Amino acid sequence: VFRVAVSSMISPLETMKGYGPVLSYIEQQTGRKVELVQRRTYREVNELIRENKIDLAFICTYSFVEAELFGARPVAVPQVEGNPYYQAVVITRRDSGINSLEELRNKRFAFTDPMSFSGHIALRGELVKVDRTPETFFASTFYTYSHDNSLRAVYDGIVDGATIDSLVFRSSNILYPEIGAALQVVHVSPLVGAPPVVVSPGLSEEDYQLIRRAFLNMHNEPLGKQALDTLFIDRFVMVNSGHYDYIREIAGKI
Repeated sequence: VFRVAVSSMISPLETMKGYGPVLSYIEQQTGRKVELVQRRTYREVNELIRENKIDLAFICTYSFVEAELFGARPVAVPQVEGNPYYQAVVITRRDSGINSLEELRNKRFAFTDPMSFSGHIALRGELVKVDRTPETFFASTFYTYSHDNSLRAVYDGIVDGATIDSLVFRSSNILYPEIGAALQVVHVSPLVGAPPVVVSPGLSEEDYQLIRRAFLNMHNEPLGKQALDTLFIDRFVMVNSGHYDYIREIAGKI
């Protein structure tokens, strides 16, 4: 059995963003039965990787910085419009009268996961530049553990702003026209490498090299093209560890 970990509450069978076809592609290319190992938090997934309880993991960019150091081996990174990179976007309602990050001082703010770059760490990085923390900048903060729920909370006026994954913002806009319609990007982070796919430290070298070829050729296989449409990406390309140097810089400054 081939164990694939995701940090996501999205079902592989979801009508809208179901990634089941990604799992079918991995079955076809590895000739293994795939077992999905789904967890709410990034920390749970990194612990599974650290303990070799899984074979393959879709992890986040901050999680990767930590996971690389305990031997997680990089497979590939998604590419959208020729770009294997993304950024944090700070989102408000167009009708909020909140048109910049400075206008979110003393407002309610949503994070996703404490270990998310686009959902937490990027924004903590921006606030270092004005010598603040989220605790002394915003009126309140919250962890949604969901880029989609952070989006919905800004939409409903539950929070005044949120920081989310630019790729989720893009995909959300394709699936839910209201998002592009009612929400605005008021601030962005620096660019970093997109969220990578890794194997466990323990996975055999033979299996690792098989998976690497499967991901880097996904755009060449009909079931692979189906999988890429469910993930809203063009293809996978090789990981460049240097593309996460900014995340490493933020981490040191806390």
